[PDB]
Amino acid sequence: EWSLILVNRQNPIPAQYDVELEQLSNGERIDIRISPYLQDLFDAARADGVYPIVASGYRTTEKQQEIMDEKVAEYKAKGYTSAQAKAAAETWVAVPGTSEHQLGLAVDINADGIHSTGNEVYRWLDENSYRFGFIRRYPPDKTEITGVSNEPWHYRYVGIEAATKIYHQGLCLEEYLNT
Ligand SMILES: [Zn+2]
Repeated sequence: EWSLILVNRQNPIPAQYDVELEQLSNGERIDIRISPYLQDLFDAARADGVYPIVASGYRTTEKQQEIMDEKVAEYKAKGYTSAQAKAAAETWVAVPGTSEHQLGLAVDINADGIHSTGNEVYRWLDENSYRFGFIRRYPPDKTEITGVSNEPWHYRYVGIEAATKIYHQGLCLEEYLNT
């Protein structure tokens, strides 16, 4: 049940949540408990000609604050007021303390580019990640529940058992944890 912890705008991360982190090959940090499942996920893809990379894993509070601030600045640079920019940014970037990147269980996956395209890696993960305990966290048809826009790059570890049941039923994490 530890891998089924929900962190949303409706469910802030507890400040008691300390994560045992290990450093990936690219310097990014993840929870040590998802490490072999993540390694298996990438070995699987590379066997099918898909070459994925971890663009973002664990993030400190200030790190999320930096990402939010730059996103806000983008909207302000395009005629949005402070309030409008922040409101528009919160739909893409999570408020510092509501991001599951602070859990260390979430990874932003991109293509390496030189072997696979962005489309190829995202579609392979869409139909294979569940077998290794990872789910496409923010579906385009579940944006009203997750409160987050379409992010085909964001994947969250929930465990093989949960991910399989989530994928087969076509639900998101919020719906799955709903009785
Ligand atoms: Zn993400």
